[PDB]
Amino acid sequence: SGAIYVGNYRVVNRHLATHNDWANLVWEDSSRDLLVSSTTAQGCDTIARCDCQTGVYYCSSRRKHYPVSFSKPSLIFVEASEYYPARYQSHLMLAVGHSEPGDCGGILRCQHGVVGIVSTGGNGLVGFADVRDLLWLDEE
Ligand SMILES: Cc1cccc(N(C)C(=O)N2CC[C@H](C(N)=O)C2)c1
Ligand SMILES: [Zn+2]
Repeated sequence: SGAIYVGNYRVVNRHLATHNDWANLVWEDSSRDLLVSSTTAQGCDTIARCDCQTGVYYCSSRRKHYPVSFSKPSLIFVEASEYYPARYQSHLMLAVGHSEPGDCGGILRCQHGVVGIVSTGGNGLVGFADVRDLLWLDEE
């Protein structure tokens, strides 16, 4: 579990969105595993606006933050899970790092701010859903 809180937005994995998230929906995209809902209180996270390929992510199944090198956002094949059939997920970045199913939500960050959130993984891989292209998170 985990979310990004920027301005009056809450960014979560679409497959973990709550009823309150769907009832206060701003935007969702199944192909990216992302959903954004509105919040009453203002958040403290800042979104990175960069092309960094190194950063640090939070792994809840180890209670640790790990430095990682990650790929550029791309269209990657993902294997079936309890939440999605085997399919191509867009704007996904891969890194080598421990990950387990309930780690989705953990933040990946660089020197500029939040880069994305854990969305996939397994066998020593960890996949991140990128948010750096969502410029509208910075306003209104
Ligand atoms: C972090 C982790 C570790 C091992 C496996 C995973 N996967 C395979 C997983 O639970 N899902 C559920 C939906 C997600 C997706 N974005 O398609 C894939 C994640
Ligand atoms: Zn950066």
